[PDB]
Amino acid sequence: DNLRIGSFGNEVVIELRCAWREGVLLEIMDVISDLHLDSHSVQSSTGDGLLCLTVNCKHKGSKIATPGMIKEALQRVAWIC
Amino acid sequence: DNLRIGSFGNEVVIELRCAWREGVLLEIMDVISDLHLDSHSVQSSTGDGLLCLTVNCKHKGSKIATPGMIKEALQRVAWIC
Repeated sequence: DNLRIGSFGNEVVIELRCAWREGVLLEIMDVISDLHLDSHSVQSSTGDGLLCLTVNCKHKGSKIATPGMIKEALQRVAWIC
Repeated sequence: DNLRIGSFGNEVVIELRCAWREGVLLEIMDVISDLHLDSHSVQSSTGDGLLCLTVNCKHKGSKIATPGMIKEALQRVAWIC
C-alpha cells in the first residue's frame, strides 16, 4: 500500500519497505521478473526487522504490464510494514 | 585477479563485477539461492557494459556450502570481468 512506483523511459523504479522474512528479497525480484521487468540496479538495507528496497529495472520488450499491476503482484508476496 | 568472496560465521558476502546480460542479475541471485544461501541485502549498479554487484546472504539451513563452490557456481551464469 505505502510503496511507490515510477516510470520515465523504458525503465521502472520501485521503492518499497516491507516486513523481513526468509527469502522475501529473492521472491520480490522474481515477481519483478514475472512482470517482464529486467532488474539492473538494486539498493537495499535491513533494519528493525524491516527491509528497504529500491529496484531500477527496464522492460524486456514492450511497455506491457507496467502500471499498478506491480503493486498487486508485489503485495501477494510482501507485507509492506 | 578476479571477484572475491568472504565468509564469517553463518554470514556470507559476495562482491563481483561481470559483463552485463539481460536477466543476469536474477540468475546470479538464483544461483546464490541454489547454493543454500538466503540473500538479505543486495547492492548493484551498471556502468559501461559491466554489472557491479554486492550480496549479503545467510545460509538457508545447516546444509553449508563452501567458497570454491560459490566461485565456480557463479561463473556458470556470469562472466567475471
